[PDB]
Amino acid sequence: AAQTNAPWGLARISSTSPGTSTYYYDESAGQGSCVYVIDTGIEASHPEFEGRAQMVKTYYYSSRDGNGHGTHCAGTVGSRTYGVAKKTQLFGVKVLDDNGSGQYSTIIAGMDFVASDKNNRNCPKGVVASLSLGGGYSSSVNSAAARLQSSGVMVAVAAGNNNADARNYSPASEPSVCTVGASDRYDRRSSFSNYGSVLDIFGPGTSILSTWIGGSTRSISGTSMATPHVAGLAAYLMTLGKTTAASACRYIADTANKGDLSNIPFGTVNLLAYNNYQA
Repeated sequence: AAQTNAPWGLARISSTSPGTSTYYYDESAGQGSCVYVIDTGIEASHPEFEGRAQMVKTYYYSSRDGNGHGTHCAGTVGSRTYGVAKKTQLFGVKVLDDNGSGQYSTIIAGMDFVASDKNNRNCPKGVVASLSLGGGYSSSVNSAAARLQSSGVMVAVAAGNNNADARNYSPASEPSVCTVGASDRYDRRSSFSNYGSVLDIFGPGTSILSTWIGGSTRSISGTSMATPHVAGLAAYLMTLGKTTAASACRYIADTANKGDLSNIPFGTVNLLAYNNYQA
């Protein structure tokens, strides 16, 4: 399948080269997979979600996304126009308040929730969780992410936006999850992206167009925008049967575009998420 005039990051994930504008992907499109977006919520009513999104949990007075961040991230996973996996099911877990903030104990509860809740959902092609969030190092937060991954969920987490080594941030620093850095449309490391040995992969993160609250769209930047590219890619590849939740980070790294990014510090992988789709 080909989507013309796609956001640059979608085109990038299906290309061996920067500078193109059409996204190519197998029409299965993540059907039968599920992606949890653990964030500020999801505006499931947005026409871009086509009924495939729903809120499943909140720790606040509403399940609505009063911020936009979680809606944007969910859009990059699975919206019709802005998403990688255009037929996946999206499940929102609101662990962050409408200012984008949340306590670690709430974040941990939300990860444990997903590990159980997937047993209440139909996801025959597998389960992914996208965590576009983080703070300072916490062994408890890392352990929650490790348990979620161990339970059979492909956990993708943002590296962070400190232009620093991700070892000092959680859940970025958890070894067993997929830690995602950001790149720009010219194949540069995004200026804010964290780096380090703990990174597994980069994805598009500078100037990413996606859904926003109020039925709208906007372009924003962050490792929070790179993460859902990778989460959606995982869901897509799991529907294709190419990999599994336990192995998908490794598979994505094995099949990535290698050595194409600039300003990658020595000792950080130079790997850009790539679907290897051949029409």
